[PDB]
Amino acid sequence: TTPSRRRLMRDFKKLQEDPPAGVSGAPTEDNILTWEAIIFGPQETPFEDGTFKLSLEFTEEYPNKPPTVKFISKMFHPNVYADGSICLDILQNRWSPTYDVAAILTSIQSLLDEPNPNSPANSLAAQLYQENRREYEKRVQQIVEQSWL
Repeated sequence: TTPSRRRLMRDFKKLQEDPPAGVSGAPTEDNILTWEAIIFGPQETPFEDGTFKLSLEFTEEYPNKPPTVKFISKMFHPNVYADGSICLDILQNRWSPTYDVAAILTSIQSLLDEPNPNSPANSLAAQLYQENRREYEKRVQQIVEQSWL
């Protein structure tokens, strides 16, 4: 194996060991460089109940370069793109070789609850999160519903 693979296996061991609440994840049988994870919509939030499927794409540069994360499930969020791509603080400009999958997974879970307004990937979602949070929760409910797909 390469530095990358070994690290990811260690990262898996930890996640396995003591998993964060409502967060799950494991790599795919072919190439440990591709994973599938599950984030449960944090309690007491419009994303509550929904069960989200995500994929993490790693390079052989891990942990030096972070992976890219996408929502497999249908998503509606000020910081999520049309193809499910997540725009996240620690995933870009603020990444640390120290961070691990559990960490990455935990952060996305929180972003759900607290989207950062700074230049949204989905202007419509932002428009509502701001102007009308009434229909915002309305649309998310629609996604929280999709998850069970």
